[PDB]
Amino acid sequence: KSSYYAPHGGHPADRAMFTEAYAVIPKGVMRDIVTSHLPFWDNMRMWVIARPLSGFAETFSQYIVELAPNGGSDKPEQDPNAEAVLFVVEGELSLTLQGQVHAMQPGGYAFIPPGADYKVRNTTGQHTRFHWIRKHYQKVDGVPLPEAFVTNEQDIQPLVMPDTEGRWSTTRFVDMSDMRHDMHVNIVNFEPGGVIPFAETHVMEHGLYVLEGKAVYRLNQDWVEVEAGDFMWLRAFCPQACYSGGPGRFRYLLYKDVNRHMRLTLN
Amino acid sequence: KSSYYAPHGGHPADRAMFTEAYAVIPKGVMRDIVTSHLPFWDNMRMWVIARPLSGFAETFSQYIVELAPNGGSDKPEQDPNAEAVLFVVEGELSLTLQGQVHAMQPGGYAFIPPGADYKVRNTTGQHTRFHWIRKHYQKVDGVPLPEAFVTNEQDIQPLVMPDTEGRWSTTRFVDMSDMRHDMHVNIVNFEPGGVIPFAETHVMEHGLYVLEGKAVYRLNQDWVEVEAGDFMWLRAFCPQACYSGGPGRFRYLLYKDVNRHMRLTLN
Amino acid sequence: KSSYYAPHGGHPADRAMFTEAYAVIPKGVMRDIVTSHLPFWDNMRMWVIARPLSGFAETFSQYIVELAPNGGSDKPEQDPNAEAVLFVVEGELSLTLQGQVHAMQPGGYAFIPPGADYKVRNTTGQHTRFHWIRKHYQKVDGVPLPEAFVTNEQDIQPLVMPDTEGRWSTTRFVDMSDMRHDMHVNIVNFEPGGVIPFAETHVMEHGLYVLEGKAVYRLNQDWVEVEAGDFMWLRAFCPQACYSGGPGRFRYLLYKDVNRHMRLTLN
Amino acid sequence: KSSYYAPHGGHPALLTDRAMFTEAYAVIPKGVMRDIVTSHLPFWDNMRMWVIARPLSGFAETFSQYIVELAPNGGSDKPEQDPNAEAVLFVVEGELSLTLQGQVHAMQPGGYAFIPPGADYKVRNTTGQHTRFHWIRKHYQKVDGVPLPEAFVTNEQDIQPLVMPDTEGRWSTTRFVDMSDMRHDMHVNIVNFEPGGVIPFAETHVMEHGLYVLEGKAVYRLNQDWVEVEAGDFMWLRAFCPQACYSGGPGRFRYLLYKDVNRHMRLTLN
Amino acid sequence: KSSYYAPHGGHPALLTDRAMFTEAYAVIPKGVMRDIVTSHLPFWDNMRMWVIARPLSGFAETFSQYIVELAPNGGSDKPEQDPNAEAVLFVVEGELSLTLQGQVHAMQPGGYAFIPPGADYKVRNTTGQHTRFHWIRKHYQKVDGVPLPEAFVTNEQDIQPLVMPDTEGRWSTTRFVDMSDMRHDMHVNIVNFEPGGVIPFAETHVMEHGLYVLEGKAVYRLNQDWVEVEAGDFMWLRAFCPQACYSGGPGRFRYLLYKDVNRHMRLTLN
Amino acid sequence: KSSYYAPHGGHPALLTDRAMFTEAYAVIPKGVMRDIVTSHLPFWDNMRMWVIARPLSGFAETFSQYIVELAPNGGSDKPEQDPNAEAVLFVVEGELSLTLQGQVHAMQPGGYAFIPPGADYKVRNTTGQHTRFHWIRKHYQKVDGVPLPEAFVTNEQDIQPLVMPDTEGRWSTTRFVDMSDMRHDMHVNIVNFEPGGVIPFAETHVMEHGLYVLEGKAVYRLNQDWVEVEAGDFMWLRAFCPQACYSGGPGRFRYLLYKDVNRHMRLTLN
Amino acid sequence: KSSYYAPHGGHPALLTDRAMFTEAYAVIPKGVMRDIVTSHLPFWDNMRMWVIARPLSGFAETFSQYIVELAPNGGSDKPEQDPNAEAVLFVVEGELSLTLQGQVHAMQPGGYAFIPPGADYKVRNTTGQHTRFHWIRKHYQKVDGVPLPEAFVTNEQDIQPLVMPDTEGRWSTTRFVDMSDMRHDMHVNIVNFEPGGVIPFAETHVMEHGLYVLEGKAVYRLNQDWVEVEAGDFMWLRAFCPQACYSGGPGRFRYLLYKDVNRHMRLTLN
Repeated sequence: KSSYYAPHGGHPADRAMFTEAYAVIPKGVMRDIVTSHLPFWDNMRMWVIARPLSGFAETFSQYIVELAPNGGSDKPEQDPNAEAVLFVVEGELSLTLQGQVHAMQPGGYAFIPPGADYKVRNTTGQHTRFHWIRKHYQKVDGVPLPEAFVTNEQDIQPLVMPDTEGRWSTTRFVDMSDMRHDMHVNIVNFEPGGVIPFAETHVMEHGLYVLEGKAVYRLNQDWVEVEAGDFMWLRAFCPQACYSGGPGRFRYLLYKDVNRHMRLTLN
Repeated sequence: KSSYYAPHGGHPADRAMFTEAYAVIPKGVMRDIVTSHLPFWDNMRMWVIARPLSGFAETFSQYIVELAPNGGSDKPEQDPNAEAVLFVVEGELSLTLQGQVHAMQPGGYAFIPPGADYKVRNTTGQHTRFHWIRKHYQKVDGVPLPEAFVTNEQDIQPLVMPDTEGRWSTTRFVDMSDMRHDMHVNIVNFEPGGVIPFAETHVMEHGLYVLEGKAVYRLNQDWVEVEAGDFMWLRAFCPQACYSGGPGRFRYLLYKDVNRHMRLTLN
Repeated sequence: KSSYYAPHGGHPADRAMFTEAYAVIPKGVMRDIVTSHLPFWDNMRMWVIARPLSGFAETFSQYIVELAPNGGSDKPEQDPNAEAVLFVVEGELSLTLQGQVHAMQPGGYAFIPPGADYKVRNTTGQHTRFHWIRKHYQKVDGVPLPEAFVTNEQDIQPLVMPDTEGRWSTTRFVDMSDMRHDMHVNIVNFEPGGVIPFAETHVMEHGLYVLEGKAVYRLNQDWVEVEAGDFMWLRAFCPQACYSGGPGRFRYLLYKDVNRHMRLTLN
Repeated sequence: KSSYYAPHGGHPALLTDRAMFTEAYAVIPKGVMRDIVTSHLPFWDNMRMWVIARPLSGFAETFSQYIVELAPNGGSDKPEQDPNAEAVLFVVEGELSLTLQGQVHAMQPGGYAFIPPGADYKVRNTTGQHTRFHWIRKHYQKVDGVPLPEAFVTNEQDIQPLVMPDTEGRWSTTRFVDMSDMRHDMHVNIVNFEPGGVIPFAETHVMEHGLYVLEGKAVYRLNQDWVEVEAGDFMWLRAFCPQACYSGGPGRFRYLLYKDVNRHMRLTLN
Repeated sequence: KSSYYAPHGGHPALLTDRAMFTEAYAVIPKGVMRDIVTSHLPFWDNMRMWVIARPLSGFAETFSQYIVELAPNGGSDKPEQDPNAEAVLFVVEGELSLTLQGQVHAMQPGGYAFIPPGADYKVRNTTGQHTRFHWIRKHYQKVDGVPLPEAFVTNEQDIQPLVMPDTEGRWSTTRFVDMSDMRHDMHVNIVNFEPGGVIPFAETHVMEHGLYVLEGKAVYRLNQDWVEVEAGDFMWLRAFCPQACYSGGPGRFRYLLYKDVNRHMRLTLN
Repeated sequence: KSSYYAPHGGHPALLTDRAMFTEAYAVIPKGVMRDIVTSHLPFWDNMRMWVIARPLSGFAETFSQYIVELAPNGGSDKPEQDPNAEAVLFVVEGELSLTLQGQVHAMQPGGYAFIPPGADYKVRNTTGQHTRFHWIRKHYQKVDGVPLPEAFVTNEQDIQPLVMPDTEGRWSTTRFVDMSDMRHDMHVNIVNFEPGGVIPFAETHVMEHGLYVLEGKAVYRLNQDWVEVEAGDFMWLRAFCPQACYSGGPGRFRYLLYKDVNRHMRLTLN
Repeated sequence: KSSYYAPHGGHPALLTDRAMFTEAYAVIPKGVMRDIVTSHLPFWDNMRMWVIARPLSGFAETFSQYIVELAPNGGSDKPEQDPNAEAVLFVVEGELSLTLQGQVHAMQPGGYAFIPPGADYKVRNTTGQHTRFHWIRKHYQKVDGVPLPEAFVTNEQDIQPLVMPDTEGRWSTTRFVDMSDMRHDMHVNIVNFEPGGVIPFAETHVMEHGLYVLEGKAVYRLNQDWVEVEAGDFMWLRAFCPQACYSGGPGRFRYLLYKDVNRHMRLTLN
């Protein structure tokens, strides 16, 4: 059973980087007095992680939602063109997607298509913490909307990357040829093996959220230590290298937009 | 009775910082030959403080309005979706909000909902100076528009922050659970006590305007001196720390957007 | 009779600066193989000076138009909401504004309101060179559109700035209280006197184009030499200082937006 | 009574470090003083010390500072080998026994001792507890007509600090030698900052000199750069380096300071 | 008559500072000259001085400059202790009494005096008002066949400045020694800039040397960096450091300059 | 058996370079060791060496390191010309024949030899294959009462490394001299890092010292800067420079290290 | 025939400057060589020279280079005053008359002369036209058993350049001394780059050394930094500083280079 880091808050007693090619935001930012709130939610506090760097960072939104016992919402998503992914990192979540109910345990993944009616609720007596990644779905003629689904990463055999003595792999939730999806939320895995000189999986901007382990990542000529809870944002073409030395597995959640044309100025 | 700094101009006889994570604009910028003007205003000169840094800084607008005796306007706001907050820092202001008149003294706060009809006027024989913070209100189904109100900070007991030996507190004007509001204009207070390692109250971009005192603020790995009149703008996740050593109280006006989803590119 | 620098091109045989607060583009950029072209123009080559720095620099457009003898256009402006200013720096220009014809000599200034029908032509046997500054006019209820007019700077007595031993002045073309105008295209003049510690005339972004003389300008903590032909762009709050030491007068064309509210994100 | 920080070593086990090295200054955190980085000297029994010299390249070989830890029965009968070396002993923890000029002194924490060049002396730890002191060295500069400085022992807690004529008496200095005594070519004082306000000009020497925070915390400004410093941290200044202080701590903020004075500036020989 | 800036000390009480330290130069503002940062020398009565040496690390120990303030009756009968030290005295305020080579000179502000190595002399303030002068020191380099330079006293106001062959005569230099006099191994002149225009090449020495602004203000360019400087500021140049000047002030802008010349370059010994 | 990297020269033929020079450290890649950049010494037959001294300006003239390549029959009968020079020979490839103190030693790769100041010795390559060794030099500092260190020869593979009390025994050090032996004023050890985890504090000396990676690869942290290093790379540390290591390689990561110790800090003479 | 650039001075009258000063190198443009920045030496008639020494702080006092301009009848009968100074004369314009070792040589541009330490000689300009040459100085290091180097005169145009074994023979070097001649402790050669292609590794010395472009232009890479250089420009390298060259000019690109070799590395004395 894999373990995932989850923000708790507390009263604890800097590595925040902001460059022209990338940004690094340590977990130490996840404080109580900095949480946000959304309308129509009961017993809920979340941390927002969006617009890490100025510029083209309005494609995705990411929240780390915390639900107190008996918390949740019956009207979670207000935006109709918002597609999303649910990833539980701690506790149990009750998702009612399309009238279908699902008991999500840590490692639970769920893809909610735009417009779909759903609702979440924590019916346990313990706290439940999960990730919420949204994006305005990009429709395209001939390509039908993507279909919802609920699975668990622990049930998906990671696809081993052809290199680095097979120490590096990825866990996907959708077929690479599925043009119905316009975004991928995968988990990149690194064994405590050696050095991966080229760890880039996407050429355009995307975010990386460490879920477990420790490692010295190389963000464009710059080496920086990161651990479970830290977040990274890459502008584009931003070089990527990984030196996993931790005794355990080093993995991070990753989201990016794909299978679509590049946005052009409507001049 | 608390005192607030207010720009006067004069002919006085650099600390302006612009980084990738934050910006600092000293009060020495508030000069006569740099003031602005708005249509339909009588005897009025204001200083604009917006777009401190390039990028995502078009959410808020801030003006420090100066009204000469018998000055003001009967058609102050032209934008119908503009919500605002009025904060008098010197002199007396006569606000006619929703047909209701109010005599605002220094420390006067007022929330004007979008579309509301109001009008300001300085009926005294002295100059009146106040802050004007606007923003396009974000409507949301089921959540009714926020209701206007006029109060005075000196009449609001500051909420003491759970830390730093209770040397740090905040003065709010709206309930934290009030989903009707999409922006908060509060006053962060710092006692001449010790060092506050984590002074961040918002994770996304927001502005800070010092109203009183002096202090060495820590803007992301960078320590910079600030005093009443100086303004600070933080990109996002921009680390925050405060070392109030002044013999008196150190406080700054603060505005940020909240209780809403993060803006997503309409692709 | 005042003289103005004008780009010629030729085959001549670096000081280009780009910072987070300002930009400096030397005249040496005005080369033949880099000129641009607009539809419906006869015998014309122009140099574009826009978007000097990334971000909020799409408010204004500036072209330095060169007309060969018997050149010009009967359909110069295609954009209907584009207001403009014409400033001849060399040669004679024939402007037909609103059916009215004008013979513009060097120093000729002209304000063309949005939608107005006009047309330019060089009816001389010599080359004519002028500046073209455009902007989408911002209409506002109760405030009628601005009225056209043609004058010459050499006929406008500069307004002396209250400071620096009256060594610094400005030449305006519109009344400061004229809410009909949403942009000012003035000429800032500096006598070979002393040092002007505060030379900022606008708080928000604006452009400076040197027309004559030489001087060591201070762009936010940074001193840089500039001369007739050089262009400067300031982000906002960008500190400004001037040390005119040239034996003659140092002056630069200046454009900025004013008398209107600050643009707010339509969220 | 006054407190003084003293290294203990050890090897305690994500964060970077406040260590700095610029062209005007160098900041060295207390976390450097580890066990495996200690040094030793001939003829010393049960002794371990932390060296702090040459903080930055260039003209930084005038002074030498050590933080010596003597275990019970530790010390030496031939402490100094250099006949031109002058010194200042400052105990921060424990009790040191100094035999200087045929006079035995029982030094308690706070104890200050000045040893003139070539002076015979010896140190010993006669207690059952460890002792820790600072040892500042420099080659004494002899000037004709001026006699060598005479030794002496005392405790800073017995010296009334000379209050600076400003900042509402929130800044003072404790000296151990008369500013007019031309026999001394170096001063080792303690700068005291009350939890008061700001100190825009805290520079006390124009040339290079070291600062060792004995107690407290504060936001110090070293040439355009504000840095938090606490007891145990060492700051090295190059020359003309601006110094501003912002001592806001609840208690007193103070540091040991050493500099060379009352002499001509050394000029290259040709 | 000509004016000259002179420190007075004091301790005047938000702004940073123009102090700079780069790899090519160092700028030191007049605001450094405070009271608590003054120095002293043996055998000097009623004297306080501001030291200005080793502006930057490395090869910067050739010269030594002091700004001495003598109170009434102040001075010394054994001013120099170094037999190889040569000097140049330049009074900026008050009247100094110099006894050089069995000749007493009444020096008024502007007074320039050259003291050869090992030369006996003495200085005294016989007036009721304080006096302030600059004292530049250097070890003289003896060369076989060349006799030691002879002393002399004069006033710069009596010396016609040699105008530079350019910039429309808006730049000149006042010298106190014949450029061909190989007996001198150092020059201490005053560079004069008229309120004229620009000076793209203001470098007068290729190797390191100091500049002390005596009067005026200007925008000086030190290696790709423009910096405003005024009377009292000191600039130190490393070597080959580009120098451009932009003196636009209403009055005259000028600075005292010292450099070593007419000798071979010092080579490491092996 | 243990492996050791050894330069071979050559001139192999788009990429920049890992060479660094900061104010706290200097990294020198193995790619510097080219053929046309080799050096020579008098009285040496069939010898070529790569010099590695003065990595950075300032206080960096204490040690000298050479990487000597002797062709068959190469060597010398008058290897050292400096009577005060002490040395340490460390063969990395081939077999060296050392005659030290009237004792001939057949040194195999891994062979360590300490030669005391003024000691007579000679080196020769009696095999048909080339040999390569490191030669570290330093002027020995004599201290009265302490006798000169005695020579000795051995092989590091025969020395059990002293494991650091932490990091689960993933970090150790091999020493060739007793830490208490005050006769030695310098140590040349080998730091060993197991492919284990992180090492937040890898500093073993507080003052300046050199590091030469003999085997392995790792991500080393030199003052706020992480840099990949491999066998053949050399790192020079200034002082107090923070050191963190991240040896994740499949094999062992280790480097030769030399530093000066057990002596007083050198103070300018006046 | 070959051409060589030679300063002429003058004072020609918006652009910055290619002058650089980093922690690894220093670039000095030809535009520095102005008239008012020239130097002088005792016992020299009708002589003016441009000094180029101490380009950067630190270990940069080994060599001294001058560019001497002798007017007709100019020169000296006591040119060198330092008995340990060795030299290399390289005429770039005009004709110089050198009397070395009781042998008069008529040196034409391209003329190379090596003067051993303490050697008597003299230079004179017997023509009606000015003459210009380079004078490189260094204290010679004597080593027991090795005799002093013998003088000699020749012209580089008569020396066949040793082509580097690569880059298709587009890179070569002209030497004036046998690489095995241990009597010389310094080499002054000329590096020749054909208008060919790139040179990823142009470093010819590992330690510090100077480069003076005699002819051509090129884009040289000094430690991660590409800089355009032309005849008259001087580049100073610190050590291990990477060197890459991109000579694309229509003609030949070449520079005079001087470095110290065949000797042990200087170690601090203790």
